[PDB]
Amino acid sequence: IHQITPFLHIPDMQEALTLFCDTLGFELKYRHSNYAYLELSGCGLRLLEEPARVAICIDVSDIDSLHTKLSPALENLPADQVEPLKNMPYGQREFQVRMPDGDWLNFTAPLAEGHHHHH
Amino acid sequence: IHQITPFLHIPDMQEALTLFCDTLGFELKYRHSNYAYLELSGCGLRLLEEPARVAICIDVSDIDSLHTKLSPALENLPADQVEPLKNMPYGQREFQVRMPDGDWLNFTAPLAEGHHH
Repeated sequence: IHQITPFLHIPDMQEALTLFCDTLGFELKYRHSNYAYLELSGCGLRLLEEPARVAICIDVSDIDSLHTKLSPALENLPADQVEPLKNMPYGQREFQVRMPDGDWLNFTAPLAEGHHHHH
Repeated sequence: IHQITPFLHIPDMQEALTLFCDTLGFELKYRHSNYAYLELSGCGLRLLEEPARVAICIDVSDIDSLHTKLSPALENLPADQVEPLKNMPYGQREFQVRMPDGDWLNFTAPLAEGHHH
């Protein structure tokens, strides 16, 4: 378990970057399409431009061992409040759980051997 | 800058603790009234029961030096989108900034020297 990042959904990426980067000092680390990943002294923050959604993303190593550890408990959640492990197009393996406020939580790890790794 | 914690506002504390602690593995570290602070492998997550607000809390040390460094840029933000440094009755010194999604962000730190911790 590396870090817990809020995943914000904002209307204008440039305005968001103006606040978080230029005003608050966040460093823009990675960007693809309408997605952005920032860090303030190492702590991550995810942004998605949007002119239920994922509000939290938990970065981890070996998401399979974590998923197995949590499996028995995840089996007790309403079927529509949990998603199975899935290799995503953007280079991350992840699974989802719905939170009490209605938004979703993501567990995510970069793909290991045998896959294209995005920088 | 120690961590960036999401600050969730949930319908029922017990139901939320069951999910995060019992199902996902988080540890409850402090609770008071409708507020709770948990950690997963040392990573923070804050909760508030509510049967626009702060959705992000950034835990820091020496928040006074940080405020000074951000001050010039904070001065260019709409007046109603920024709050000055202020000591809170709940043991933290914080300042706030409104985010592009309408919710707020907190920079917070426990009172330094001279205070009961």
